[PDB]
Amino acid sequence: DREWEKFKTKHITSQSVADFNCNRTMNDPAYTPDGQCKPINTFIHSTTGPVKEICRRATGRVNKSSTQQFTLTTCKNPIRCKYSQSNTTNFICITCRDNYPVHFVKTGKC
Ligand SMILES: *[C@@H]1O[C@H](CO)[C@@H](O[C@@H]2O[C@H](CO)[C@@H](O)[C@H](O)[C@H]2NC(C)=O)[C@H](O)[C@H]1NC(C)=O
Repeated sequence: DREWEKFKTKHITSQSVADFNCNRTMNDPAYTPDGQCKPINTFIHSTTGPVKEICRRATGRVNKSSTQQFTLTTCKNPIRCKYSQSNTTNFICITCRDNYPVHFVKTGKC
């Protein structure tokens, strides 16, 4: 699924919180479908399956809150494409297209 693939690329990372570097990834064409050096993005430190599970009971395009918490790195406030980095554990709010996550809405419950 195209939308799912884009979501995984843009928001899911197999990197650890410590090894993750916003300055690197926010400017890495391999993980920036909507373009590099964007103002803000949140990365989910997890295997893809648990994230897809968030949409297991969703029908149509609808926002869903995850029932489990994930480790999240948010890259923001760039200055010449160099970012401030923050990490938190929280639930996430995403838009599902049936069983596929397609858009990251916000950190925490919807
Ligand atoms: C990504 O770039 C930012 C901005 O250069 C780094 O944060 C700065 O780090 C220096 C030390 O190297 C500090 O003196 C500045 O005060 C920091 N600025 C901000 C806005 O925090 C950030 O550490 C870099 N990311 C990584 C993983 O090294």
